[PDB]
Amino acid sequence: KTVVVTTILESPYVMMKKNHEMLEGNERYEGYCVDLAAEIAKHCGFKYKLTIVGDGKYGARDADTKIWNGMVGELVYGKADIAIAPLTITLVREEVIDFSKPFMSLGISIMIKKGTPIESAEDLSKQTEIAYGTLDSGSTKEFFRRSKIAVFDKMWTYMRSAEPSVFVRTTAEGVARVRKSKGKYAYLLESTMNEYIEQRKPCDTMKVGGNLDSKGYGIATPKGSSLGNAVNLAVLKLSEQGLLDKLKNKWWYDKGEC
Amino acid sequence: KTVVVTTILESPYVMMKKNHEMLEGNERYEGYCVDLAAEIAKHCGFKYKLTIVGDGKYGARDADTKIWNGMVGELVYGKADIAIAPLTITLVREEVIDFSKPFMSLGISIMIKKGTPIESAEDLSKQTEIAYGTLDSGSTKEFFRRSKIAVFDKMWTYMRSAEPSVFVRTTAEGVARVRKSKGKYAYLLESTMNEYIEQRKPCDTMKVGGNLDSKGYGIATPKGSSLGNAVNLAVLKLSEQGLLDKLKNKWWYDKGEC
Amino acid sequence: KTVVVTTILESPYVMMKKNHEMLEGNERYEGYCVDLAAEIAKHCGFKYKLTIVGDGKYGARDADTKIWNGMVGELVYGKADIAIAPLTITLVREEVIDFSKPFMSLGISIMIKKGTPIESAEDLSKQTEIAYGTLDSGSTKEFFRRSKIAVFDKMWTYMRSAEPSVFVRTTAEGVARVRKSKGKYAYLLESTMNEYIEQRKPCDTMKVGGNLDSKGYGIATPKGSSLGNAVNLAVLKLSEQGLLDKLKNKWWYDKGEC
Ligand SMILES: NS(=O)(=O)c1cc2c(cc1Cl)NCNS2(=O)=O
Ligand SMILES: NS(=O)(=O)c1cc2c(cc1Cl)NCNS2(=O)=O
Ligand SMILES: NS(=O)(=O)c1cc2c(cc1Cl)NCNS2(=O)=O
Ligand SMILES: N[C@@H](CCC(=O)O)C(=O)O
Ligand SMILES: N[C@@H](CCC(=O)O)C(=O)O
Ligand SMILES: N[C@@H](CCC(=O)O)C(=O)O
Ligand SMILES: [Zn+2]
Ligand SMILES: [Zn+2]
Ligand SMILES: [Zn+2]
Repeated sequence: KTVVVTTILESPYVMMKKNHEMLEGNERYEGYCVDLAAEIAKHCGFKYKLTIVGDGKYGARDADTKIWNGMVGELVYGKADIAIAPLTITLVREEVIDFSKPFMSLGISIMIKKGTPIESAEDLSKQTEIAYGTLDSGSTKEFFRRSKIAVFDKMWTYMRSAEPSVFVRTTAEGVARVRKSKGKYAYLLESTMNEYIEQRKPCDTMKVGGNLDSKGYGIATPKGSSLGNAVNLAVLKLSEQGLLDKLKNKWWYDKGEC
Repeated sequence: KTVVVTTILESPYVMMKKNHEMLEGNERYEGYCVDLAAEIAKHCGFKYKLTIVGDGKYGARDADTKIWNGMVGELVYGKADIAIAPLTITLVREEVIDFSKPFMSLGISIMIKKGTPIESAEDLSKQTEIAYGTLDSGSTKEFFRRSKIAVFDKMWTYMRSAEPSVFVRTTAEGVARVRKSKGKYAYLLESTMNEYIEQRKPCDTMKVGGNLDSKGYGIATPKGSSLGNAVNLAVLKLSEQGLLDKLKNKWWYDKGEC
Repeated sequence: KTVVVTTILESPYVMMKKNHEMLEGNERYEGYCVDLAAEIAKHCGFKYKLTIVGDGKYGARDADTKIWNGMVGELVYGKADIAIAPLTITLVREEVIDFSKPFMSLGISIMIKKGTPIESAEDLSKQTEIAYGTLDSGSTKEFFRRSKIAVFDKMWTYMRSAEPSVFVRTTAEGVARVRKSKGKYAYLLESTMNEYIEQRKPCDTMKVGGNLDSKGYGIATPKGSSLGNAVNLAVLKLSEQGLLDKLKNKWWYDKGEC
């Protein structure tokens, strides 16, 4: 049985090859998570098919219908065997799906346009001239919605009722907004994506401050799935052999344009 | 039924209180893991007894007999219900015990006496005047033993054969050897412990270079244990609520002496 | 009865003619082995149908299931009557299928990006900056796995545990890997394929050093198949009539682009 892999188009984890339409199957895609999937499958001894999640979301539970969307939804409702993506390990997700040990570490961070008068979250919360927001339907938004820490609680109170909305549908949208807002918009996003963008032309954004928190991306499988064990062991093995470090360098830094 | 907790005396995770002589049971101890254990037991709803692992080791497998020692052995042979300590999540351990999601990140790092002409692992490998080693029966030693990476491979070849031994029984002994070697001994140990010691009198050691790898500490339980599920969720909860960050600051930086 | 010929897409042995993807039967393909199959069929007096091996592999035996894949498997399990491809004559294969006398000689050799500081296998083995690998599921990989020769043994020890995998799925993937790795990847492959690629645009690769061994390609038929005798006699006749040399010139050197 070919394993169905749900993933998401997010640079540099999964990207369309410049010549996608003249290629087929897995060959259309490239990136950190494409390289990671290849190995995981090799070490676990399975065949797979990469598929981009339909709604383009990571995964959240609708408060009304209680239905899970995104990659999480694909696993919960039996559409996918495994998720290989920058999917954050969280308590609410861990209750409905299984995660491997983290294959990459990260934290919520601040992306600003270079020269923006902001050095930290506390700085953001103490002012109003500079707008700020997060990705919609992600772990970053939930972190702010749920936090009991004063600075973050305050930031959430502003963001949830700010208008027009400070939330974006895609990371790309968030970055575009920072770049076009002449320093009047700051974007809250995971450090890994912040670091990648920082190394790309036009080289006009920058990560400021330390991270607001600390967590990991995990490879996800449906609850109680037989894949979980092998996949978890493969991540540990690839970690120890230095593969993850190698892949980070290849897709983030070896490529640097700034 | 009272949960038997195995742990190890390692600053600032688990330390004897100054007035321990006049205290009983769990009260004799303090530190990050002592606080973590309390919250873990609170959220999982159990009573526990802290016990210091007899052989004072983290845990490795004897190549000849194939018996596990240290905290890993205690779990493997049914002498303990759970290990709450700076126990590194690794592939060989994960094959015999269960680990929670990481409660703390770290990497292998170099500790030197201030002023020592060393800036990196690569440096250490290119010279012979300055001896270097690691802790016996730990994940660090195993990291060098199993490493295919050129610089590390070379470092192991030198360590596994040097006389007198460059290996130490405890972290305290390793640190003491740095402090009294007049810069002729550098110690390879985890960045967490390195960073702690760097902030303590006589303030004569230093962490140099970056981390040689990236991994995590997990709470361990015997394979297939019922405790495992509840404990894992508890770690995720404590991470998200920010308690883990609070504990780190309390035990590492709030205390700073240098 | 129409003889079912199993073969594999490998330049310049068998190739899809430009714009023939939709066309019918044998006309679709061109190459050394297409010309060879024609002569063989003529001299043995049979009709045939060319088919491309389903899994795109040459043939190896799964250590776990003990099942043969690729063209070898097609013959072993009765899916095909004969294999006409750059199939290496080896001991493990000769035990389960029959081979004609060789129609072409070759050896394992090194392909590098022009300017790479490597002259020999020994060179490869004494350094770590430049990675190297081979095709998966082929006789080249098995040569290294089995060798008791010091240099090749040392190469296998590195290759079998390197991450990411140094092994490639197809010859084209290995070559693509050499061309894009800026001299950091050397590909081990059979000299005939290496010499072909050397004369093709972009003309940026090179064969270096001598061959590591010496062997031949044979036409393969199922054990005890009647076709065997006549096919073997046919190969010898083609060889003595100079037709194999003619075909070599036509598909390697008459074509040269560099
Ligand atoms: N920087 S990170 O790998 O170490 C990290 C990841 C997770 C935590 C805590 C930390 Cl410091 N909580 C448990 N789940 S998680 O997102 O993998
Ligand atoms: N720096 S760390 O917490 O994030 C980390 C820990 C582990 C990994 C990968 C990373 Cl980046 N592999 C899975 N097991 S582990 O030792 O907890
Ligand atoms: N270089 S050589 O051994 O491979 C070779 C030997 C014979 C041929 C053709 C070649 Cl290229 N004809 C078939 N019988 S043979 O004399 O062993
Ligand atoms: N990695 C996040 C998405 C990005 C973000 O929330 O900033 C998740 O799994 O939901
Ligand atoms: N944390 C390590 C011990 C310290 C070290 O190896 O440096 C372990 O779990 O084995
Ligand atoms: N000719 C080889 C395939 C190519 C290689 O292994 O290098 C074989 O028959 O297996
Ligand atoms: Zn609590
Ligand atoms: Zn035609
Ligand atoms: Zn691998």
